[PDB]
Amino acid sequence: SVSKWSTDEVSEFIQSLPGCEEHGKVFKDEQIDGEAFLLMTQTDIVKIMSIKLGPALKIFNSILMFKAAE
Repeated sequence: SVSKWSTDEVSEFIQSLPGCEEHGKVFKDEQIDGEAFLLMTQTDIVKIMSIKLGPALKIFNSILMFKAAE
């Protein structure tokens, strides 16, 4: 599941979200593997990763759904 995703697997997933293709690199650069991905907050995405609210909302909502699947 998401918790075992590699750093490449998270970056690929983020690029698969609509309007989020540009953000694969920053996630890979910050070494966001699946375990770290599920710990992220919205503020982490918006402020620390410098991602706009639109794509941040799609990313964060995905985190929330994947955590809810555990």
